[PDB]
Amino acid sequence: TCPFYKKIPGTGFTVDAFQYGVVEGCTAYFLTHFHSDHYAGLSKHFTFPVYCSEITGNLLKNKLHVQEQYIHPLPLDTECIVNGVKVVLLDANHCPGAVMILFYLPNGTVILHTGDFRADPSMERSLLADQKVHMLYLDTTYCSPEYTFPSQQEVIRFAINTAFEAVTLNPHALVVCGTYSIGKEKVFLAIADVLGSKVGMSQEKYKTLQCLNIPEINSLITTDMCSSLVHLLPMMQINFKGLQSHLKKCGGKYNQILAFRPTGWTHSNKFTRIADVIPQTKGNISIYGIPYSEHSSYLEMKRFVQWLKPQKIIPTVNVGTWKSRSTMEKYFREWKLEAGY
Ligand code: NI
Repeated sequence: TCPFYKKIPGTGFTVDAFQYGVVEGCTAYFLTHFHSDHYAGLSKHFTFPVYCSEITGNLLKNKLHVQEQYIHPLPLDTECIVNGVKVVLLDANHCPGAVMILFYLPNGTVILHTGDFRADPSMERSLLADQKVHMLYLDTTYCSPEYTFPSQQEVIRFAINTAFEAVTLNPHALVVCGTYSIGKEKVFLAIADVLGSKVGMSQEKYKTLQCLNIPEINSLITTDMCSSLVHLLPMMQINFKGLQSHLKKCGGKYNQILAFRPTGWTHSNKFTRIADVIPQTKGNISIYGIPYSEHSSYLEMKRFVQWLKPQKIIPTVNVGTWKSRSTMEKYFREWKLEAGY
């Protein structure tokens, strides 16, 4: 049964609610982005209207085979009427095709659902500037002050410089990058660009990347592993065993692996600067864990919410424990008292 924080009152709408069968009263199912916790339940057998971005639509059609007749893509930054209700989709600064949704309810209330997002000051100059929001359904993944991490630009800077240095010292080194979902594509694209290489990958990951509307993509990626000195592998293989096994397959072309594991936040953030990060090393294999986040830091979240000044907040992450829900409510009340709304 569909939980309350996935229902939009005063409408026939749900958000990211595909794992509960037919939801009573739902005339339109919104999908914020193509991550499995959110799409859980869709397939070629689905027969209700799905509303989403163009990119998310490409992935539904090609990767899950949803029929064309049930896919409704909407452009961003554009006022659209759906089942007689005005909606707008906004870029969420999460993974490719991810959106936030603004709903303009027939009674006058305005609701923002963030989906998954990484708050940014540029959002303060979207169509959000122009009117008041009564309810915010908020991505609270990192809603606690311990959750600190650097900008995406600093993380990419560290990775480019690390890879370029290593391969210039040893032209026979291979770079490997872990992946398990869409998002974070800048990590492997930036490293391959500086090395003058295409990125090599499986047929299945190549198919996924072809759905993303990335400019000039055919110039950037390939299924021919032999021509490439940046390879992608499933995240589960990014360990000493998996990487040894991969180096064997390359036919004595390479004699060293340097690998990157993009994670979310980890506790080594509480002591160490991005500059000071060191790898795990066994022999000719080194593994770097780098904190490339596609969710708001606590400081970014707080800045956005204090700017938006919503009348009510409904968290969508960490909602399963009393302690979690209580903690998040305390922070919302500080932020409100500090800013005066
Ligand atoms: Ni996500």
